[PDB]
Amino acid sequence: KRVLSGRVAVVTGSRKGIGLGIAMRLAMAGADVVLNGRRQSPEDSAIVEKVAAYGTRVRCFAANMKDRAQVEALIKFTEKELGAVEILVNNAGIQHVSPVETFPSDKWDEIIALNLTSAFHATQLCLPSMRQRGWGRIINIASVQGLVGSMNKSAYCAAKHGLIGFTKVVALETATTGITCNAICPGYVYTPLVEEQIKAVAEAKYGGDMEAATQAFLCEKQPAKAFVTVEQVGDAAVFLASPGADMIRGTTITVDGGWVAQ
Amino acid sequence: KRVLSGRVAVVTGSRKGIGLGIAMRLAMAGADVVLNGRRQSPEDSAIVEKVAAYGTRVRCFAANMKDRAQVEALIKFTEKELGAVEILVNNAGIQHVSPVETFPSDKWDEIIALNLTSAFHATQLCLPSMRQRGWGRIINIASVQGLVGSMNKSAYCAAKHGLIGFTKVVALETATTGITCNAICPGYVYTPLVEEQIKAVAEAKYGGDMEAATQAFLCEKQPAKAFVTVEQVGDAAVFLASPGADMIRGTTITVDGGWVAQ
Amino acid sequence: RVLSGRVAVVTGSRKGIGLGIAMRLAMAGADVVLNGRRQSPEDSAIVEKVAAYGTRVRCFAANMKDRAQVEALIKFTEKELGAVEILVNNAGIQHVSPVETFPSDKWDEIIALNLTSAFHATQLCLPSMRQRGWGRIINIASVQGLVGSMNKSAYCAAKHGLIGFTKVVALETATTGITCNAICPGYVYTPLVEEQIKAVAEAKYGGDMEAATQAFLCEKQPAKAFVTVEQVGDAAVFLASPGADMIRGTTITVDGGWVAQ
Amino acid sequence: KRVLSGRVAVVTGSRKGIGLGIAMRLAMAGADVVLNGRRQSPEDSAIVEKVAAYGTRVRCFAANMKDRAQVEALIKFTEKELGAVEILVNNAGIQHVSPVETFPSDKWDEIIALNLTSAFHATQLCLPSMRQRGWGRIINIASVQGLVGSMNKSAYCAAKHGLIGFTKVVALETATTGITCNAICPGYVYTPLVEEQIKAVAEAKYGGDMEAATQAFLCEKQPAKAFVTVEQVGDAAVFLASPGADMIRGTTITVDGGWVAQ
Ligand SMILES: NC(=O)C1=CN([C@@H]2O[C@H](COP(=O)(O)OP(=O)(O)OC[C@H]3O[C@@H](n4cnc5c(N)ncnc54)[C@H](OP(=O)(O)O)[C@@H]3O)[C@@H](O)[C@H]2O)C=CC1
Ligand SMILES: NC(=O)C1=CN([C@@H]2O[C@H](COP(=O)(O)OP(=O)(O)OC[C@H]3O[C@@H](n4cnc5c(N)ncnc54)[C@H](OP(=O)(O)O)[C@@H]3O)[C@@H](O)[C@H]2O)C=CC1
Ligand SMILES: NC(=O)C1=CN([C@@H]2O[C@H](COP(=O)(O)OP(=O)(O)OC[C@H]3O[C@@H](n4cnc5c(N)ncnc54)[C@H](OP(=O)(O)O)[C@@H]3O)[C@@H](O)[C@H]2O)C=CC1
Ligand SMILES: NC(=O)C1=CN([C@@H]2O[C@H](COP(=O)(O)OP(=O)(O)OC[C@H]3O[C@@H](n4cnc5c(N)ncnc54)[C@H](OP(=O)(O)O)[C@@H]3O)[C@@H](O)[C@H]2O)C=CC1
Repeated sequence: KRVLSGRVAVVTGSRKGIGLGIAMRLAMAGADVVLNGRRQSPEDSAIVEKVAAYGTRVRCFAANMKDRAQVEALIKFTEKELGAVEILVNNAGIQHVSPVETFPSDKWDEIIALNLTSAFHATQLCLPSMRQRGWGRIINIASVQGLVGSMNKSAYCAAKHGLIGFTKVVALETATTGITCNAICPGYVYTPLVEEQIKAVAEAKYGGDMEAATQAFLCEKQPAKAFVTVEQVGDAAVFLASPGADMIRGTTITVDGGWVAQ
Repeated sequence: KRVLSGRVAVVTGSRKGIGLGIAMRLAMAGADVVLNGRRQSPEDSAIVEKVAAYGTRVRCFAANMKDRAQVEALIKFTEKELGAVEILVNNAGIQHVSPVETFPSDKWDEIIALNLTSAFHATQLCLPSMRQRGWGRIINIASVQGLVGSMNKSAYCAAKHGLIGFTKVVALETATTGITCNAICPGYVYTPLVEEQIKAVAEAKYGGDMEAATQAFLCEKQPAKAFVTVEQVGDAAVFLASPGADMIRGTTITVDGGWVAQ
Repeated sequence: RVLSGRVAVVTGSRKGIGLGIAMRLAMAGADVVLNGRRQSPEDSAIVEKVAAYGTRVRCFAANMKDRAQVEALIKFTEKELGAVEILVNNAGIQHVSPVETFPSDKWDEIIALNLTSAFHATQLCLPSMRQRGWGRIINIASVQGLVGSMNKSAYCAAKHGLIGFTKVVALETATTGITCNAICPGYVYTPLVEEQIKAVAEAKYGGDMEAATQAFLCEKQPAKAFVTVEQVGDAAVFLASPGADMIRGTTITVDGGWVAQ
Repeated sequence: KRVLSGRVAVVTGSRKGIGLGIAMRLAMAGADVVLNGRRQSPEDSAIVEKVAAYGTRVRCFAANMKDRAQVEALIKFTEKELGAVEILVNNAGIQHVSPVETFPSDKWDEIIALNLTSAFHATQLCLPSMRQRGWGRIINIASVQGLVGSMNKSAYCAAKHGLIGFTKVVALETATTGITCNAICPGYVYTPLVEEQIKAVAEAKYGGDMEAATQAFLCEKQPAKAFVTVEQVGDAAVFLASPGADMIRGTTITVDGGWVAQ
């Protein structure tokens, strides 16, 4: 047996990036895991089998988290295939870089919908079963951008700040139960979400030099002058899901190479 | 004669409650002021005359801040009547008290729309002029609930946390200019928004005794065991609009009787 | 003039931020006692400059690291002007060093002045404020009390501690007419900062103070401009005013955006 | 075999309370551990046996952490007996409850000396070896009282806030190395430090009723209405010491039953 053996986890947006790192670490720690993205992909079999390599039950369910009916379908699918959702990781999220004056109205709305409101919908749908069973984990993937601001990220900083506020309330409403709710706040992790920003910097300011752009990007914000890894974010999710975190409630686990310390 | 003399200010949701207090204190400090609520009222002329007793130019314009077109209409009306909007106070806000599990989906969306997204829309519309003119104040009325959580207020805490995150980004994007953006975080103020909550507490737990319910309501959260006043919130807005706050950027002015200190 | 008649003491206030605060308090109508370690031939001129605003101004020499001298400053104020109603704990020092080589004596001195002396002064002033039903304790912290910076371990510790102390004092007085709050400035161009820029200029920029000043400022302060002593003074006046009767245990951060990012 | 196998840890003030829970959890995770208190005790051998139950090397060294020369002796003793100090846990701490007006000067000084300055001394003495070896963990046991204030605990809140500020600086000065520095912020844990406080309020206010005193003590501050355990604080220290925390730098891990979330 392992520390999360028998626990059923759902990780939204988890076929790539940080979500896949979290799903891998939870499965390595013994949890059954449901993967998720917007639409079925040819890679689903290979990604399921990668996560299943550690001897737990793994599934994959395509669902757009901005649609509350599809969030519900994801949860019901998990209940049918594996059992009650015990660990919910709200991870799916998007970014759009723009000054406030020209920030597209629909991009603002989309970031709020996915990065904040979808976590509320999923949490609302999962809490009754967790309360009935006397146990739960809700793990929200926020950001350093939920604790401080950065230029040209108004919608994202707003949504991530909001997600941290939501985390606090859910934790307080469950504080006398076996359900906890907490947020992980990563600094920069080298995923496509960050790669696309570095590419824009490279083209705009460094003649296409990705190495120069990466160092500048990273060093503007992250004192460690290194990226956080998806595995490290997964390790924080395992820690929050473990029994040693039974009394960690409504807080942020910041994994950011020193960004918020300065 | 007075520190804000000749400044043109728009205060959203300002015919009653905190917004009216803010409009009054800004006018007292010399600002011309545009009042605002969702729909025209028979009291509009009386409320305008009350604010106009401070000897500045006062107007009133009905505009539902959840409708971006009406936000634009409010700004355009102010520009036509008084001149460019120099001080923008994003104050209009709503509350709904409910546990997360039963929180109505459309009330969540409404709180996010007004308490967060409306402030983004108004700020977006006002910033280009402020940059051209070399001066501006964006003052966001957040809450202690933007810095900590409280039970049964998930949507509101999320929106107010988000508003504070938005404040930081706007301030950073304008940091080298004469435009500042900051948030005021009141604790409990005795307005209808709070009176309705106390009424519910009185009915549920105190047999209708509003005095007992008020003391319990206050002393749960607010160490001063007294309410903040609308005038005190207005005085914080006057401070933020004044030359002494030229280098106050991206921060919170918390007026809460000690709530966040503990 | 919103502070008419109030007696204020500003520690370390013959230059820098403290002088800016004393000036603004006097402009707002307060009587003011200036302070520094040792008597200065410039004392008379500095008092006259603050007295230009028509209030009662005194100067008393007292090393704030010596509790007995802190007491002498409070007693002097009580006999000369009356009860201390506004206490501004401003005197402070800096020492820049990596942790490994931080001198033990400098660590102790920074804690003693930047944190413990504020406790001593507050303890001595609170009984009178409680008796009279009114008081303002204003602690000059820093952005370094909310975030860390390299080579400033003792100072960040002391300033963090001063903010913690502020919260407790405010909570213990929350149902009274006494408030306690902290002001957190970012960089202000005083000798405390100029000495650091000089060291940077010599180390990295061949002595060029204009280049060094920009590099120093822009490392931390998004406004790319200094906060001014007048602005810090304006924050003190705001906290001392009736609009701030319910501002308790908080930080007023005047920092050009430093803590926002 | 285990995650901290081969690492040499020193935990100050570790023969009872949270320090012992941390020492136990570090040894369970494979670390060799040096225990410490002010003076030799007849109980020392039994405490060593408790920690040595997990099959690692254990030592005990009496040293008053307020005396820099004894701090140095503890480090040199560890270097002689087990090897280079790789994990430093600054845990020893004291409390004194008093209003500010009557807070004894000597007590204030003692709390600052132990709860803040001792950690600086120990960190200063351990950092050179850690830098030479390219690895280290400095784990500072702060408190919720380092993030918010509580009545009658002025010295302690000041020292704990200061410890968190110190943590940030050390982390920033080491951010590009394999050395991290972080703080753990427990809420209430039922150690002798808290039990003595509850006994005192029980006699002074609750007629000797320890159940009533405990209910009031906890429920004033801690939404979970339950104590954090020494084992949970130990688990957080193990997490910070593990490779998954290589990029956790200058932050707080708050284990508090929701105290700071509200
Ligand atoms: N990378 C970083 O530096 C940091 C990232 N974060 C946060 O971590 C989380 C993951 O980010 P990262 O892995 O970097 O981003 P990626 O863009 O690399 O991966 C995004 C993931 O979200 C999924 N997704 C996007 N939209 C939806 C949707 N509407 N419904 C369901 N799934 C969706 C994608 O699935 P598919 O494309 O298959 O539909 C994909 O799995 C985000 O919340 C981000 O804010 C936080 C801090 C730093
Ligand atoms: N009261 C408190 O204790 C605290 C309040 N706050 C904040 O202060 C702000 C004001 O709160 P308070 O005065 O207490 O609330 P009130 O309910 O007392 O007044 C609400 C105001 O908002 C206006 N309003 C509501 N919806 C809209 C809309 N869609 N478009 C335009 N105006 C609108 C109302 O105008 P009309 O009805 O005329 O259309 C009214 O003027 C809010 O942002 C709230 O979150 C923050 C902290 C504490
Ligand atoms: N400058 C900045 O960028 C910032 C400064 N601060 C804080 O503002 C406060 C003032 O700093 P600043 O004005 O910049 O520093 P300065 O060095 O310019 O002035 C320091 C003042 O403290 C007085 N002083 C020093 N030691 C003692 C003592 N032992 N007893 C009494 N008075 C003493 C000096 O008086 P004399 O020499 O006449 O005895 C002098 O008036 C400090 O607490 C500092 O930490 C906070 C944030 C930013
Ligand atoms: N209990 C709680 O609720 C919380 C505690 N904390 C912190 O956790 C840490 C431990 O607290 P707790 O375990 O509760 O306190 P305890 O009083 O139960 O244990 C205190 C420990 O510190 C040691 N100690 C005291 N003074 C010295 C000294 N001068 N030199 C060396 N060792 C010393 C004692 O050793 P001996 O007596 O054997 O010399 C004892 O082992 C402290 O830093 C405290 O602030 C933080 C948050 C909450």
